[PDB]
Amino acid sequence: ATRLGEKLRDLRKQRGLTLEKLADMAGLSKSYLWELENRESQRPSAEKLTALADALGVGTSFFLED
Repeated sequence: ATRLGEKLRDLRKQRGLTLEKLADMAGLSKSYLWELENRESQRPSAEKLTALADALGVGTSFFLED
């Protein structure tokens, strides 16, 4: 797995959101969000990082720091 993906999946599951729901919320495909959770990936774009962080109640810095 990966650090950004660990963080993203952990917070999503703690917020009670399915993969499909969080992807829909952030305007992402389900496969793209799965890739962020489970594969080495380019950092999400600033708008998508903002959407993901806001959906999960954390700062974008959560994903940008180690």
